Amino acid sequence: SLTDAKIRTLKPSDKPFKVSDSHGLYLLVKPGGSRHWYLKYRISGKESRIALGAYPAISLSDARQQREGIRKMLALN
Amino acid sequence: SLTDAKIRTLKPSDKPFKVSDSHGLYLLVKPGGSRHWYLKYRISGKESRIALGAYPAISLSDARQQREGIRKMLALN
Ligand code: NA
Ligand code: NA
Repeated sequence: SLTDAKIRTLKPSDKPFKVSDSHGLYLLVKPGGSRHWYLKYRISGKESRIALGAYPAISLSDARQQREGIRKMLALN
Repeated sequence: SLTDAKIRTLKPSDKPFKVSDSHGLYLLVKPGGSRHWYLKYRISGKESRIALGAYPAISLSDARQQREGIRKMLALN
């Protein structure tokens, strides 16, 4: 799981990487400095992702709420 | 659009009613006192809704973030 302090301690490296919160939500951190939220989802054997916005404009708390909304929608079905 | 003050000023009446924020999000207020968030959505001519949680456990700000996540998911397609 993430905390804001854990996120802020992260630094861009020489390769993109993801840090997971839970339930499909992750932050993608790129070498150029981008930090962007994504939610991954799987439907009939195919996995895709949707962008939820840049951090810190979208906070960890915000991203989590977006995830909770999306999970309720994905529940169908 | 809603504000928390506008919501708190609402009172249960003798009939259920909805107050809209925007973009499908509304609060359903029932005579027995329930205040619950829903998001309505329309796909190929059919409209349904999903519950997003009880107010005030789910704040207006939270409901809005849930809506923003869901709208990104509905965008497909
Ligand atoms: Na990186
Ligand atoms: Na009412």
